[PDB]
Amino acid sequence: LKFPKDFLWGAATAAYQIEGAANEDGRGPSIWDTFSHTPGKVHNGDNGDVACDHYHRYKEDVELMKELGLNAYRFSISWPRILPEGEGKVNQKGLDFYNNLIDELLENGIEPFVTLYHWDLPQALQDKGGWENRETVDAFAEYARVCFERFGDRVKYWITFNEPNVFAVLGYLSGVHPPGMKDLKKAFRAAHNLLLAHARAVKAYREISQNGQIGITLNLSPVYPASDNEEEDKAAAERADQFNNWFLDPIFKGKYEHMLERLGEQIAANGGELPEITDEMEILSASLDFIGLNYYTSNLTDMGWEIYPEGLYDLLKRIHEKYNLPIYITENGMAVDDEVEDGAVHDTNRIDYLKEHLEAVHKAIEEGVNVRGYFVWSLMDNFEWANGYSKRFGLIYVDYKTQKRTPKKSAYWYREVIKSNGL
Ligand code: HEM
Ligand SMILES: [Mg+2]
Repeated sequence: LKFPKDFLWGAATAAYQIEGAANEDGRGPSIWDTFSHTPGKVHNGDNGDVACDHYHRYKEDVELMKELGLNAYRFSISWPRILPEGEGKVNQKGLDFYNNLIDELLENGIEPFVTLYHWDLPQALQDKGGWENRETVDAFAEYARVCFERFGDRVKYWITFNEPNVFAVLGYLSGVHPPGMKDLKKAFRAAHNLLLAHARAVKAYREISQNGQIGITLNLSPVYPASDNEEEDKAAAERADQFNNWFLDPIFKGKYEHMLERLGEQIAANGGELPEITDEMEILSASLDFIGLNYYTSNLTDMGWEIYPEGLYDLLKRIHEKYNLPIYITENGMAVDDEVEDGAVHDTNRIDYLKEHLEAVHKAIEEGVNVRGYFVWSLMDNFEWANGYSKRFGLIYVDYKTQKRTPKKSAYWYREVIKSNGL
């Protein structure tokens, strides 16, 4: 099973999950700094102040990427590390770090695959409403333009938002993620501003006219756990179904030109309050060079062992057949209760997970689906949001007391997969 000629072999991370240095070098706080320092919001009281200390250890981490032989590396830029208040003064040391990361990746032949927004909205913007406030759209447009001007000369692949469908549900409907709302009308309002923000970032990208591609990331198969009181999960599940069904409308499913109008009219229905739209609709008519898919499991509770690589194949066909755009598997991986035993981590079940999902990807590719890349989640164990560090997704084990990286068995297997360009 060989893969296309210039296929992207990579792994993915996100800024707040690995970087650390949360309160150093001019970085402003994100809502996840606020959230993880509030009692009872994150497992075991974990936070990402230190995380993997990737901010300080990136050269060692890139060296391990080179040992794995990664074509590309997907990461996110920390918005409050570039703009501590989300807008205005640019943090110089924050630019230096990402400029250094990008040069170090290119020096070793790893292509940056850069997410603008991976959920670390600057708290200052959240103080005045976050995505409920149209000014956050203004700030995301400026912040997107800033990364395009400082880094766009070396980054070829950009992602505006990572899973805006998941963030909307978790942060505005079930309230398990910041800003912790359980309100459907607020979620539609935030989704609307998120839509404008994406289009204005896409607009800003084409005005700078760099020869690269910009897209979005979606998790069309989201799975949410069962809390510990069923009444709220019922109310959160019912709010989520109303929100998801709205975006899965049979006649206007992927047509985001009409989605913005219907959304603003639906906002106008219950609340009104809708400001002018410059040209976003004609941007959202064709807003993507590629679509990134984040696949972990399928919706059809689990016992623990069930993997659904057949569902990733099914998703790949139907997305390809309906939207006819290049597809990147921007995230795929499995959490395992990993331990280090005599310098090794035998995560063979993770090897079986990735192996089965890759032959599903190869099946889609053989039937014409234009899959251009694959990224394991994650490159290393990291801060798994509200689960804290209790969930290890990495190809590389991180011992958080010593910050030592130990490549798991899955890392050596993946190196052989990349070297063969297939299975
Ligand atoms: C503000 C940003 C966005 C939000 C909040 C959002 C929201 C959603 C939601 C809730 C779903 C359904 C999730 C599920 O399947 O359970 C969805 C599906 C989808 N979204 Fe969006 N979306 C956004 C941007 C976009 C854009 C800009 C595009 C493409 C130009 C896009 C393409 C799709 C596609 C292809 C699907 C799958 C629809 C299908 O089943 O045919 N999304 N989105
Ligand atoms: Mg073994």
